[PDB]
Amino acid sequence: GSSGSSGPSHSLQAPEVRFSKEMECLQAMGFVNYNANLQALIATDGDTNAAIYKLKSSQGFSGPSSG
Repeated sequence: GSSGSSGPSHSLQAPEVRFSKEMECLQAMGFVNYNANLQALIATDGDTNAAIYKLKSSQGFSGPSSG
């Protein structure tokens, strides 16, 4: 809808909004799974590393990449 633009957080704000900067970083990596990342984030209270560690762990159609 509106690219960027976001004021301060008064109280009780969206999750993805809070961990947005992350959701974006995740995507870059390839973690498009939003509904997942989002939850994962909330599960890590805003933590990419963990978020990743968790996501990665999860083995249910995401993106098989090894080497």
